[PDB]
Amino acid sequence: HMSKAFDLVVIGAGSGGLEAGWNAATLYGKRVAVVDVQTSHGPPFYAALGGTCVNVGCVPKKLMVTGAQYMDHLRESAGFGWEFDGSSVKANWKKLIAAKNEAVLDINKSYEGMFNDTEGLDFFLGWGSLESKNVVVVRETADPKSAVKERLQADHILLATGSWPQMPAIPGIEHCISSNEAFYLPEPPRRVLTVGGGFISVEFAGIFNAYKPPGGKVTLCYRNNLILRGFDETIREEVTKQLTANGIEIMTNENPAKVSLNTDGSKHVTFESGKTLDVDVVMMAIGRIPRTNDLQLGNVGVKLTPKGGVQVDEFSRTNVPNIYAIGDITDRLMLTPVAINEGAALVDTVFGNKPRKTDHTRVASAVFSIPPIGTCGLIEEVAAKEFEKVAVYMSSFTPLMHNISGSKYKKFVAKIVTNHSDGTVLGVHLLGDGAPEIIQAVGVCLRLNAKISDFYNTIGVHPTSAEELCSMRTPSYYYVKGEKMEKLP
Amino acid sequence: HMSKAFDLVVIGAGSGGLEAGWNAATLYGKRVAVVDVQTSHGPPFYAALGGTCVNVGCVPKKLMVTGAQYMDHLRESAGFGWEFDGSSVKANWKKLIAAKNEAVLDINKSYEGMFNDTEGLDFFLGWGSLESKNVVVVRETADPKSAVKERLQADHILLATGSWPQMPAIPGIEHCISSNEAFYLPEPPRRVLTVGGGFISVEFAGIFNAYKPPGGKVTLCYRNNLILRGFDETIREEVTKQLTANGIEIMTNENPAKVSLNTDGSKHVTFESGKTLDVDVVMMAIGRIPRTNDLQLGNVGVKLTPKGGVQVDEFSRTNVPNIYAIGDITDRLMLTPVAINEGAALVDTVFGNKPRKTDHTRVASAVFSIPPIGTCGLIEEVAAKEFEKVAVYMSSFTPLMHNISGSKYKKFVAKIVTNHSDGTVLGVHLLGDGAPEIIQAVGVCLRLNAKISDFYNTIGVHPTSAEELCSMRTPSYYYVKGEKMEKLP
Ligand SMILES: Cc1cc2nc3c(=O)[nH]c(=O)nc-3n(C[C@H](O)[C@H](O)[C@H](O)COP(=O)(O)OP(=O)(O)OC[C@H]3O[C@@H](n4cnc5c(N)ncnc54)[C@H](O)[C@@H]3O)c2cc1C
Ligand SMILES: Cc1cc2nc3c(=O)[nH]c(=O)nc-3n(C[C@H](O)[C@H](O)[C@H](O)COP(=O)(O)OP(=O)(O)OC[C@H]3O[C@@H](n4cnc5c(N)ncnc54)[C@H](O)[C@@H]3O)c2cc1C
Ligand SMILES: O=C([N][C][C]C1=[C][C]=C(F)[C]=[C]1)C1=[C][C]=C([C]N(C(=O)N2[C][C]N([C][C][C]C3=[C][C]=[C][C]=[C]3)([C]C3=[C]C(Cl)=C(Cl)[C]=[C]3)[C][C]2)C2=[C][C]=C(F)[C]=[C]2)O1
Ligand SMILES: O=C([N][C][C]C1=[C][C]=C(F)[C]=[C]1)C1=[C][C]=C([C]N(C(=O)N2[C][C]N([C][C][C]C3=[C][C]=[C][C]=[C]3)([C]C3=[C]C(Cl)=C(Cl)[C]=[C]3)[C][C]2)C2=[C][C]=C(F)[C]=[C]2)O1
Repeated sequence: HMSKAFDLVVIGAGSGGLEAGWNAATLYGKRVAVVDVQTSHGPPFYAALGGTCVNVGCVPKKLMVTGAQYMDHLRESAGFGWEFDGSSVKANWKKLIAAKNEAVLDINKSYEGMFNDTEGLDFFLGWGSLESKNVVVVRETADPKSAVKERLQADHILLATGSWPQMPAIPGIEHCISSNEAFYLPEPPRRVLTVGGGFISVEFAGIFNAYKPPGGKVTLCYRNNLILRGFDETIREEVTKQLTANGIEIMTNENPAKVSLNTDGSKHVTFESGKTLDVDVVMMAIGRIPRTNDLQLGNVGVKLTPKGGVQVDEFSRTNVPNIYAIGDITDRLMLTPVAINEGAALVDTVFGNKPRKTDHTRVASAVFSIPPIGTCGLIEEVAAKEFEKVAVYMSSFTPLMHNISGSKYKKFVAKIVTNHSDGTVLGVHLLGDGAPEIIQAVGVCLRLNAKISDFYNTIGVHPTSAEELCSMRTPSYYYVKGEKMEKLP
Repeated sequence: HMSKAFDLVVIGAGSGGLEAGWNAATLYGKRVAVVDVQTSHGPPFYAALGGTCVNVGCVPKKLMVTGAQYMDHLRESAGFGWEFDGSSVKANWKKLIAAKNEAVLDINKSYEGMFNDTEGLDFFLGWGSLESKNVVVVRETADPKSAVKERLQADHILLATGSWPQMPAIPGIEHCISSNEAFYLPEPPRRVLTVGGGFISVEFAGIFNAYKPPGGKVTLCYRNNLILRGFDETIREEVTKQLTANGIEIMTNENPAKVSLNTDGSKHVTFESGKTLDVDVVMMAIGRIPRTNDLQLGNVGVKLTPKGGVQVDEFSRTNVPNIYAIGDITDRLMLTPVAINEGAALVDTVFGNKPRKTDHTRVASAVFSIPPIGTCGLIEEVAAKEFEKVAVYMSSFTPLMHNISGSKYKKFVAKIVTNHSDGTVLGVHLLGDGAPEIIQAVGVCLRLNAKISDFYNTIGVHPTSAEELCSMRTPSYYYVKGEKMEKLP
């Protein structure tokens, strides 16, 4: 019936909080408490022990995109001489969802095990909030009036509560779902609208498109001209064509104004334009917002940015000296490995006596579109605002295997962006099979300040898509003080 | 006086020959003649315009491995909810061969077009040999007494005739085939013996295993204890295990003593051990030897190594001034990209004022086994004879998608070999889906003298197999003065 005392209390057992907690306890012998709202994935709170990534993010979406790729594989097999009864082919969504659920539960169960087993690393179930500088309260619900399960005394407090889907305030929003519900749909939708131009909308569009019943149709809508803002424009344009080529309708310059129920219970969507669409599911994927609401940060005066994130310095420190924030709650790069790196850096700094800041530049990342994106570093239009002379090396071709497969639309894109003044690689952008696998080691290259000549003097592995990166010596074009041109004056 | 005058005569229109020829003409404005024995692929001379890679190597074999992969994709799809009539599934070899033939013939025609469209680059059909220091004779056939077609006066001669399958001197060797004939088999063989432990025997075993008719069996035999000599030991053991899991019988410590014809037109193999096996096809893949016999190298005194390669210095010069050799004929690294690099280097040296030598260390390479190998730099047993303290970082697991697919045997292997005294990455060895793509940029990393800490300080792309390379911090074991031990002494 007594409070417990820790060196470190972590609110959120996800990618950042688990890295921080494990490292503090096992590398530096600190007493660590980690709080989360649920021990295993799914409703009601979706995220759980292991975080968004394990439960309703990276791990399950990747298993589901892997399942969806078999639609391409089954059709593309025919060109290589594979024969079977095409009329017999069915996509069983319930088996996919059941296989994903057992894989996720197995990870939930192993994290549970690590906590029951490790010296000075304890798990507390419930909703963590800040009572004071040195006390974390664990309550039965997000409501600050719900019953107190524990009070955790903390010399240091880490906020790592991640993010949550954003729902626009439109009439009939209650007829719409987020990515969270999409993971548990009992049946694959015949007709689905995915709202948003980001990786989550694109990734789900691919998944629904493979698993849709026979009469089915996937529509993606986006309020602006071109999906996947922040990615290379050539790649943005090519992914649009390859989604369309695979039967996904892309509605750009369109946004839902309202949703109502038809008498048959299907969703009637009215866009701002006055266009209408009937679907069985409306999935909002317009963005994710920092999960700061439930932490009662007012109790200790932890400052939020204008945009809603916990404000931090380069060492993840809030304005309250012993309170830190890492991961999606800081509203910057929303990636698992960035959250993990921030967690490991924080603990080495606070407990390890070896200060270290996370480098947020030159981070490798992927989109598991079909086919996928792999990217690291600057897109050319950003490079062009910070460097007087920028060169772009571009190779774009239908791979030979896709001339046999019949997916001629599957153009491989490889782009390298440089500072032409010294040849430093600023950015590498890939579209096509293996692009996420190719881009990891490119991340090491950029952290070692690689120049285009470091790439072109490296001997290719043949035959691969990757060898295109080691075969480009003459720019396709330049930017000179922000202006695009084929040649230097 | 028809005879014609050239700066460079290249014998062999292959990987190395065409790089050299193209660069000499388009970069250095030289007069270039290139000789090959055939304009397009296949019987009777197999190699042709484009070289071994284009016609009977890398390109057709990758397309045929892509075909073989579909056997795994169709089975694995079931775990992700794909349902279809398994009984109706058949692999059509003839359709694969015809699709490969059209892809390759398109490349042959494109190279024809390249000669026609390029100034100072001329193609001659026929058999090239050395008449004197500065004359290349082109005859109708490999016979030195056949009709002369051209006599090419040349300031510089490039030997680039590549390699040829080694056939052992055993009774009934004439009832055996090589990789050359494998590319044109009218029917997929029902029982086949691939002879050799190297990458060609392993790749073909996979190809024949996918396309074998019902009741068929692929056997691979190797004269020593463990296949794929020169690859990482862990990967050699695991690929052996994974080939066995996919139904390929691996016969180690076995070597054909003789082959005889059976009355049904099948082959009767007797091993040195006294064991016997009946097969439809015996594919010998025990090695490749330099293609030097038809060149009449005795006419000018070009020196050969004891092994049969054309002896060259670091700049690809023979003992005879103004005569060079690149690619497989030099019997060093038999990889297309290495031949291409040597060709470029040679032309830069001879006709630029840019003396360049090919670095034959830290060349990335692949085996298109199912699943595949990607490797760059030293295996631990070679590292441990050149360095006092070697650390080995090792990661080995079934990827989660293969727990769902049911191919539980598909262990991904990642190994980093370091100079432990200073953390320098010496070698990276990968077995798993994507390994050939993951390894290309690793090639670039080893030219920026990456340390293990440069890998583990790089932020991961999640979820990928590749991120394993950025997640290994602690050696699994070491070699100290050549001797393996789990701990530093
Ligand atoms: C659909 C989807 C796909 C994604 N795909 C990828 C991808 O492929 N690659 C990638 O790198 N990233 C991906 N992401 C992003 C990645 O999931 C996040 O960047 C990462 O999980 C954030 O880690 P974190 O530690 O900040 O928070 P999280 O991992 O979100 O963990 C926060 C935890 O805190 C808990 N929590 C919240 N409030 C409280 C409270 N008051 N008390 C206690 N516990 C609380 C939550 O239950 C959760 O478990 C994806 C995200 C989504 C939604
Ligand atoms: C089955 C197989 C698979 C392979 N897979 C790969 C792989 O995946 N990756 C890789 O990097 N390497 C691979 N290789 C090796 C690769 O093909 C060679 O290393 C490369 O082609 C060698 O280039 P080269 O310029 O030395 O000769 P080649 O490309 O062989 O060119 C030699 C040319 O000379 C011609 N010729 C020969 N004698 C004469 C003469 N007297 N006069 C005129 N012309 C002549 C031939 O017709 C031929 O076109 C593979 C090899 C084989 C056999
Ligand atoms: O498919 C693919 N990819 C993937 C991989 C592979 C391959 C093959 C196979 F079978 C499978 C798979 C492809 C297709 C194509 C290609 C290439 N390319 C490209 O752009 N590239 C370029 C080239 N390279 C470099 C240079 C060299 C030279 C130049 C001139 C003359 C002669 C020579 C080469 C190469 C080649 C090849 Cl094939 C590869 Cl793969 C790589 C590399 C670069 C490239 C191209 C494009 C387009 C066209 F139309 C053509 C072509 O790709
Ligand atoms: O499947 C796969 N692969 C491929 C990719 C993928 C994923 C997912 C999906 F869905 C699909 C696909 C896998 C499985 C598993 C793995 C890994 N691992 C390994 O062994 N590793 C280790 C871990 N990691 C690293 C480290 C970190 C940590 C530690 C401790 C605590 C905490 C943390 C993990 C990670 C990392 C990173 Cl970088 C990120 Cl970003 C995330 C995560 C890894 C390695 C493991 C194994 C086994 C088990 F059971 C589990 C796991 O894999």
